[PDB]
Amino acid sequence: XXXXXXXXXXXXXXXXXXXXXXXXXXXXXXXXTRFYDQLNHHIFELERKGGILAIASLIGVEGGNATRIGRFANYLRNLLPSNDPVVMEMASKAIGRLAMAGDTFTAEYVEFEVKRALEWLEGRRHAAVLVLRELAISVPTFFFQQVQPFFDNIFVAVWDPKQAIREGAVAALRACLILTTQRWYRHTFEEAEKGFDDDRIHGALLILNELVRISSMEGERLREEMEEIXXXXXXXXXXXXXXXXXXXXXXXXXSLIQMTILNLLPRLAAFRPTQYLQDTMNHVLSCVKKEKERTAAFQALGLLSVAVRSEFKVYLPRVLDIIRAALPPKVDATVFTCISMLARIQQDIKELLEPMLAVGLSPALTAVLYDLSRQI
Repeated sequence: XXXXXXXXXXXXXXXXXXXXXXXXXXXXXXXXTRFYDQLNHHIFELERKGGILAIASLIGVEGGNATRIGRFANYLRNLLPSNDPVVMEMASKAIGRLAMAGDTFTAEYVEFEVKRALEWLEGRRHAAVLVLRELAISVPTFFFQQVQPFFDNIFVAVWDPKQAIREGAVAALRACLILTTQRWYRHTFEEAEKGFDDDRIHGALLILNELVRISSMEGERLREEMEEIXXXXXXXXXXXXXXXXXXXXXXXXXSLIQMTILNLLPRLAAFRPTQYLQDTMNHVLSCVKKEKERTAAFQALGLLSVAVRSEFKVYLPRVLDIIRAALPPKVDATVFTCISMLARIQQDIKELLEPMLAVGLSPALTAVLYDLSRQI
């Protein structure tokens, strides 16, 4: 009970590590209690990954009520202020599993974390974002109690000179603005467009991406399915002209900006579908030859083909020659995903089969060829 559990928990810190945390939950479901509190403290202070695996897994297993929240809150509150990568995001998941238990302390515990996150907003700044993102998923009600401080504090913290924050801080804006839609939009577009007028490019474009995508679910529902295999409408010409001017100018200026361009180009075209399309197609086709953007280039090209139906048919001979040249040598996991969305145009796919199958058996290929025969 005590000695054998402490030995198996030591192996989690030192595939097999997550299995011991799952086996500890299976053994704890059958059930001593004091030694598990000491065993969490033994692994905590030294290790931090194996300690989070022990604490977070036993929540929603044994039956932790009032005494368990007060103890384990102190461990999570110490990790978040300053930590390394990977350990930070696991510690933020440990908030979410504890916070969705449905106890009386949830009102106090969540609002303690949300209020302290606004003070910070770099291993400090990105931590507050991971707390706010994970609490928005797990606890929708008590996260809505501080929305006006949320939007105002984040537009100060986003524009600090960092890349790791820009990826996560827009995901906090994603988790917050989705809660507004189901139940602010002017304050997002006003403060974002002020920022555009290379640190002030790739962050603004990701913030504008949220306003295009939430306003029109038609853009995301094409993207969500292929992966498995008023406000924005008013300032459409203002947002589209600023992004197209930013994309056409910044061709080889500063990997990150080219990645955010290929995210927006299809989602802006899916909002409102020739000169905008012709400038898009020149940027997309040229990005395929270059590496880094080669994965995202076909993804944008696949989204654009479904949204823009008739006008894309002129650029079929250009795209299909690149696909016919890319496959013969055998990265290609995305190549198959976009050929399914290209049909979503029939006789040309018959010639595409003799290299497609010659690549080899992959989980992407047989997922595609099955869903290829469904639609056409």
